[PDB]
Amino acid sequence: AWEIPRESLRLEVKLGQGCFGEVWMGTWNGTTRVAIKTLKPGTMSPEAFLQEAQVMKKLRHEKLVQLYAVVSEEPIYIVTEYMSKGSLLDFLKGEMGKYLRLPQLVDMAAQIASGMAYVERMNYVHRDLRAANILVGENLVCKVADFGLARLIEGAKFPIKWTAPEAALYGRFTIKSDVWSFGILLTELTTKGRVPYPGMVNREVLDQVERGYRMPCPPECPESLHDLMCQCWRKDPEERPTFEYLQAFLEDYFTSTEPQYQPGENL
Ligand SMILES: Nc1ncnc2c1ncn2[C@@H]1O[C@H](COP(=O)(O)[C@H](F)P(=O)(O)OP(=O)(O)O)[C@@H](O)[C@H]1O
Ligand SMILES: [Mg+2]
Repeated sequence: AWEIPRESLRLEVKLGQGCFGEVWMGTWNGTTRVAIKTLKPGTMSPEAFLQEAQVMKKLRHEKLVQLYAVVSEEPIYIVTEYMSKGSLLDFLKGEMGKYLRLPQLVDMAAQIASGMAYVERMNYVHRDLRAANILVGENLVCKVADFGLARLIEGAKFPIKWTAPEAALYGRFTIKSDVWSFGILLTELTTKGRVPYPGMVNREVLDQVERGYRMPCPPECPESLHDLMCQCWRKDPEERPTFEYLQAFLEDYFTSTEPQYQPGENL
């Protein structure tokens, strides 16, 4: 139904590759430039590879990478919208990361919060919210991507440095655990793509997170923004803010929260 013929595609350029299979740029019906999330020959079972595409079928928002089409047999493809600027993580680390200041970074955060607020309304969980799974387009447009672990509320593993403790420990994945991940994402944005918890290996991470350790306010980051991070990192998942709140907060940030912001050397 979302199905198309392999005829219609043509995989041109190989952009990355991620161990569950491959990702190419390409065209579709000749007319349209697309991205094609493929699979090298039988990696992970074809139908658990199917269900990222079904998650993407039910979801549609301007701040989510739009599904275009699917090819449900072999070799499988997942045809999606193409984002010219690649992953947010590489963008922050790369050449353009120098020039990004807090107003640009907060606006990127606002967009991501907007996309997740939609996920919130639709009663889904992403379970893998991080800068590496955000895609940038033209005009600094940011969209949430990679719904391989996304599921309706009622495989592989999970990066502990981005995962809420209750989810990493007891498998309790909610929209509130995604809120935790968003808070971690905010540190990625404000540190130009640096790995969270510097010098801390994976379960030094959780054991400290369980003693109540939280990442400190990044250099040149306003404390009001670090306060927002800390709210996203509250031990009780239910004390955590909504993405609806986060979106409005970030959209209005430089008028309501930091009206006297002045540019620094990095932020
Ligand atoms: N819609 C799009 N427009 C433009 N570029 C896109 C794009 N989608 C992906 N890329 C690009 O494909 C690369 C390799 O896949 P990745 O490193 O992302 C990982 F594998 P991915 O998480 O996709 O694989 P998997 O974990 O198996 O789902 C990434 O660097 C990403 O920028
Ligand atoms: Mg990815």
